[PDB]
Amino acid sequence: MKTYKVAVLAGDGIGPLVMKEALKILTFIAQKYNFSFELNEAKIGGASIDAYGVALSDETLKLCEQSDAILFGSVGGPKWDNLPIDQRPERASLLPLRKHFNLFANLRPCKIYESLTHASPLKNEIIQKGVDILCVRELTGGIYFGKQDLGKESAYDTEIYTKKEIERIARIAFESARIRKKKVHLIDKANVLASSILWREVVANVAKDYQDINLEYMYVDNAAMQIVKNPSIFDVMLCSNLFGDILSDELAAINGSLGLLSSASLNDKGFGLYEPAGGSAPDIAHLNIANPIAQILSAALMLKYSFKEEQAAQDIENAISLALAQGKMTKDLNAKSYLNTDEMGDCILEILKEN
Amino acid sequence: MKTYKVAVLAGDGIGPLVMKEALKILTFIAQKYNFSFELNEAKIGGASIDAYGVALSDETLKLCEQSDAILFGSVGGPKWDNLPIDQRPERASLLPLRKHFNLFANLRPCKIYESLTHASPLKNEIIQKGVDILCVRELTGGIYFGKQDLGKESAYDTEIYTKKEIERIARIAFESARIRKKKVHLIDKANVLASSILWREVVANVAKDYQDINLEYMYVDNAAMQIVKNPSIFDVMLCSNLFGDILSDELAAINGSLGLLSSASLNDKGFGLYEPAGGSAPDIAHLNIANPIAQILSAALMLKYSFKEEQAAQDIENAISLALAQGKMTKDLNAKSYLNTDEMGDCILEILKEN
Repeated sequence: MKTYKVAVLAGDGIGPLVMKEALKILTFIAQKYNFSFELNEAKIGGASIDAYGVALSDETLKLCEQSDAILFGSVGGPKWDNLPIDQRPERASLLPLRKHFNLFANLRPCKIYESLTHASPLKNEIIQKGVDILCVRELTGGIYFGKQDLGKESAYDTEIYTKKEIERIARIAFESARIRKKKVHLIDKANVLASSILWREVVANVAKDYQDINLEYMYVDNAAMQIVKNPSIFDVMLCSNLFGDILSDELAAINGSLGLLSSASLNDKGFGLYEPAGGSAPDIAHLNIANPIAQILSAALMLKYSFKEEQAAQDIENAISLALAQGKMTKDLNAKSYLNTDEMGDCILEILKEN
Repeated sequence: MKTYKVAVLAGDGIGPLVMKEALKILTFIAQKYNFSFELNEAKIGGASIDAYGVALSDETLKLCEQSDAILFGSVGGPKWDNLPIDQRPERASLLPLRKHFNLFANLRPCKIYESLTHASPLKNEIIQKGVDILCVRELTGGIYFGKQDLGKESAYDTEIYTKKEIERIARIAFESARIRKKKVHLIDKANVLASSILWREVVANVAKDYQDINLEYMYVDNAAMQIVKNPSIFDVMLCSNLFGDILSDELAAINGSLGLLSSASLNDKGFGLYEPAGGSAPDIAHLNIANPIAQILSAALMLKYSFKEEQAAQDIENAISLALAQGKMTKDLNAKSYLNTDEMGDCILEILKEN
């Protein structure tokens, strides 16, 4: 009986709330496909600062190194916002976990359920053409980490990429498109940036190994228009760290349902950190209304990309698809009639049992 | 009788078509407020390549240096796309005119007429909160012009800004907000970029001279969400070259009516290049349906920012406001019933005479 070790870092605010549902779902589907989890809980972020004085402790970091994946909640809150900037929960948890496990690829899905057309800020006619996009963002390179300097009269940052960096994120994009609708858009600014011309060179060469995939190119400025005017053309969108950061946020916006958005941050060895894309939501941390679907979908991405448990993952995604299409939703999705956090989780679990 | 010298560079495709209307409007309002134009036509872009072998000639550059403003159409087209990249009409016309007259400030309005709510890709409810935004983009600095290198295995570009660069674009933003709704958002990425931290420093210090103005800060990624979810909060948005480039395009997209969008590119001495924000539109260059309003609005911006003819400008903007609200529109605005390019111009001119 194969056992998967998960480091569960629920974090702050709604984190521990939504996590409870994700673990309920994981424990069930584990048992249904006859594998087991060792779900190992540790403090991260605000909770860790209150306990150990640091957002990320050595004991938590060691647990992560001993695990196969990190299932991650949300970190941050007003209690901890008077700390110096570099010690705040968000900054001091995630950046070091990414560097330390070499999490260079960030995968952000944007698939708008037919049920939730109305929640998008785009007119329904644009959304009805069908929106199912995977943003693949290079996560540890580029301008955020290049040589920088802050002067009294002059300051600079450097957008630097190596071939190796570009290749490894490009492959994950091509691998993804191969089992989706066979299309990658590379988003860059190749009309003016040297780094972008390299991107094109290295990605055109990776594309030669993937004859099933149609590779297209689009400047970041045109992409920003396109995500609003006609997002149905995208399948997989491959972006640098900065352009992906900007455009995954725009995607989150046209999607409409923040509580549904998931995220995977992966290395090249099957290891990943999986989390809701939305933050800690302190406004509602004291209530029982947080949408747990993001976190649950994150757990499904975990199942796929780290444990190669594709049926388990697909069950969980189907069950959320069905629950929504039956009108069973949390407050952020339907203001007038809604389930509480634990009822939604229970609804999903109920749905999974019938199969 | 004061005379204003204009260099008219109509360019390619629909350029010379829409320009004809703008000159009809300019000649009239000139005469109504008892000043005169010397409207001096020269070739730029495709037309200039066909005539002189270069997109920008010395004779055209000299005309521009002898003028008070450049009224500019659109450049580019498929005929000229087999030229080496650096010689193509767009690249070889505008970048050198900007460098040469030090056009560091790009002003792009995004004001959605009540008439044209429907044309926006955002749901009407979001647009009805009222969208009236001026994007002020630094135009000659930043990563597009910093130190760069293209290697076999490694490539880089440098986002560099000086205090002087930041101050001069910040002032134009503050001056603009002072006669609008008293709000500037600085858009940056100050959580990770040194250049962005300078931006904040220099702009907070410029803001001290403008106690009427509320200065707010927002990261470029949040702005991209905000332009889709709730664009009504923006008044003046101040951006670096790259962030402004991306976000002016997103604004153009939520606006919905490309043929209405204008652009001013200014130095600190009252000199500017004024143009429709949209390109040369080769698909329709051979027809009589191009929307001339962008170009006409560009001429109004010219009147304001270069000639301090505010009443003249306001007449022209009012006349377009009224024409649209009376349903008088070109094809791109109303597919079923529409005016031709010259009727639209005539309609606008007709409207101006009544006042």
